[PDB]
Amino acid sequence: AGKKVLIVYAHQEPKSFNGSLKNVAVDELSRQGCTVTVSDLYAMNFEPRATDKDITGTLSNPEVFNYGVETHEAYKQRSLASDITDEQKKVREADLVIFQFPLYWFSVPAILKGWMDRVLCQGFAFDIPGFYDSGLLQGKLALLSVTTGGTAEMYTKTGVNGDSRYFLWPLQHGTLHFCGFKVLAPQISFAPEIASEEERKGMVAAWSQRLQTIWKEEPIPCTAHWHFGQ
Amino acid sequence: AGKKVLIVYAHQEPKSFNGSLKNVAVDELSRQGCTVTVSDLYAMNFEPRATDKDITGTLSNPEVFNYGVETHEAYKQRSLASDITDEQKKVREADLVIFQFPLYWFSVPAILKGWMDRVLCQGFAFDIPGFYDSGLLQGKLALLSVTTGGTAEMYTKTGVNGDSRYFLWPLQHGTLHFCGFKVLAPQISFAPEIASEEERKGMVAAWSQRLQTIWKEEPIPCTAHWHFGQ
Ligand SMILES: Cc1cc2nc3c(=O)[nH]c(=O)nc-3n(C[C@H](O)[C@H](O)[C@H](O)COP(=O)(O)OP(=O)(O)OC[C@H]3O[C@@H](n4cnc5c(N)ncnc54)[C@H](O)[C@@H]3O)c2cc1C
Ligand SMILES: Cc1cc2nc3c(=O)[nH]c(=O)nc-3n(C[C@H](O)[C@H](O)[C@H](O)COP(=O)(O)OP(=O)(O)OC[C@H]3O[C@@H](n4cnc5c(N)ncnc54)[C@H](O)[C@@H]3O)c2cc1C
Ligand SMILES: CN(C)c1nc2c(Br)c(Br)c(Br)c(Br)c2[nH]1
Ligand SMILES: CN(C)c1nc2c(Br)c(Br)c(Br)c(Br)c2[nH]1
Ligand SMILES: [Zn+2]
Ligand SMILES: [Zn+2]
Repeated sequence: AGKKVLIVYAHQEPKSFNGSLKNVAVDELSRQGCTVTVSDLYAMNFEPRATDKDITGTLSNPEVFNYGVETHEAYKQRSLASDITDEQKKVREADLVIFQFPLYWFSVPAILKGWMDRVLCQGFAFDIPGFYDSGLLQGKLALLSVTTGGTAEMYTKTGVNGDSRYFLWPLQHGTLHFCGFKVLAPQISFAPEIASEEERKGMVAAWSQRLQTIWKEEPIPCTAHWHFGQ
Repeated sequence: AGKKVLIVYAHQEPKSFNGSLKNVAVDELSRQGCTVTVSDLYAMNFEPRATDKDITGTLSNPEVFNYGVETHEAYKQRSLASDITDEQKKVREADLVIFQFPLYWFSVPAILKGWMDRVLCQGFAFDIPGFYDSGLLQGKLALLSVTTGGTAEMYTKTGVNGDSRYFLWPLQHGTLHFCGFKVLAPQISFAPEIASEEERKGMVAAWSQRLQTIWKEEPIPCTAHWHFGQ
């Protein structure tokens, strides 16, 4: 009772399959009585580039620009750009962060990569200490809901693309785990464009139905063994 | 027949360790008599977002925007935004493409992700069919020159980050190999921020040194086994 969800959504088209997955997430979580917020990156024209614009006022060292340093200091000094801080407030308040995106080059689209780069700064998402199991967003759940062009068969250990778990590593382990998230099993909706309409509805319904019991879920063991082992 | 090299460079600060590695590449490849071009993405204010601004002509379906479909058709029609085709010309003429970047979240900075997303469109970099070993950039070489915050020890199988090769998969296999590139072994310069002055210049000289014999190298076998063992 009282769970808060942030959906970070990265697709250009409301009528897309990604749009539909985001919308049933909103519908079903709202129905449950959850607090729901959506960051529609393309609609926000979210800035992906890590630049000195991300620090307002006076730079900690305006002769040699070091993004990591400058943003760490700016966070501690409440001097980050407001597009970034707006996102951090949403994340701070959320118990669950769902990312909804089409797979671009075995990864997130650049606009969402930019969100990760700029929003998850040191002092906010991680520090020394406080990473992996002890990262600063510990307590929070994160979940990747990804759509692919490639079929499930292509994403097997012997398929052309390798196991889908292989490309999850930088996202689930290198990013989410690192910051302290417990990582819920990814939702992977394989090749909607190729699948039939029965199959497509089946995937949307799978997602809607999964959302019904999302708060009862055990998070994966976010390990090398999980991603690459047998 | 002499060689042409494109360096796609992604760092905000000319005096950075990445800047030094980039300039050493230019110096040494130039010294050899190679033709050298550098895409300095931050200096170019390179657009990372995949949006409908990337097509200028009549859309194939203006009611439901599909980025992949519209960019493929626009490539064939020659109605892609000019910043995209400017990059394509550089890649088309290159024998070797070197990517110089700091590791951001086990991956490329978003501005460089955007270059991959927007530049390597269907029809130019791959076709269906016409991918992986049949990719359209076959005959070309690619090399990732990466700098990390993490130490080499952290990037081992039993280290907290897992092996360094693990995070290369989406880039080397999912992107470069997919487009037909043969992939030269990565240059990873670990933890320059932690390093001593000597170790720093030693990492820069090691890269310069490698480049002296780059045209003698064979590519890696860009397979699951190379990346993950088993
Ligand atoms: C730059 C780029 C890089 C890419 N790299 C990769 C890669 O590395 N690997 C890979 O596998 N793929 C890759 N892709 C392909 C991409 O992942 C897929 O095209 C994308 O995931 C498809 O999702 P979508 O939301 O755009 O589908 P859509 O085309 O928008 O939807 C598919 C169909 O489902 C229909 N639909 C929508 N809503 C519903 C609903 N509620 N119920 C039933 N049907 C519905 C739509 O109308 C549509 O006809 C890449 C694509 C691009 C553009
Ligand atoms: C958003 C973000 C996400 C990140 N995610 C990760 C991650 O997932 N994993 C990870 O391991 N790291 C990560 N990092 C860390 C990042 O990879 C490192 O900070 C970066 O790789 C260091 O490279 P640099 O060029 O900025 O180093 P610099 O700070 O520019 O270089 C270090 C030192 O080298 C000196 N130097 C420059 N040129 C020379 C020279 N020619 N000779 C000697 N010394 C020289 C510089 O003056 C400086 O003092 C992340 C950083 C950011 C900002
Ligand atoms: C639009 N569409 C059907 C589409 N675009 C794709 C791109 Br770009 C890549 Br890269 C891959 Br891999 C696949 Br599969 C794609 N499918
Ligand atoms: C600036 N600096 C030294 C720095 N910034 C880092 C970031 Br951001 C991440 Br995420 C990681 Br992981 C490491 Br290691 C980093 N080291
Ligand atoms: Zn993990
Ligand atoms: Zn490969």
